[PDB]
Amino acid sequence: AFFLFCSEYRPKIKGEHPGLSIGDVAKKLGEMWNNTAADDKQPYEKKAAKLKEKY
DNA sequence: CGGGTTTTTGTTAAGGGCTGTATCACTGTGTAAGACAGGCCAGATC
Repeated sequence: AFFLFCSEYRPKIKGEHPGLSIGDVAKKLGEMWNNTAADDKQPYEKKAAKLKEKY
């Protein structure tokens, strides 16, 4: 569920910060998705499951 | 025959670095195509 949350927060991260490296940005997004509650990634996980079922 | 427990792969998030082909202006160069100068007539004329 954290993968779709990271994918959805990547544009927010690029808007809040200019971005220096994709690796550090991805690490920070993963750390944030792990520190936040699991309910925050529920619609993201639902959209990921929908995209997996459609493809 | 069938779940439990355990042992291995995929997934997309991304701007990068790295490596493998595909292409692009360049000409040159081999090749059938189809035209053309004769060759060989059979018919018209004095």
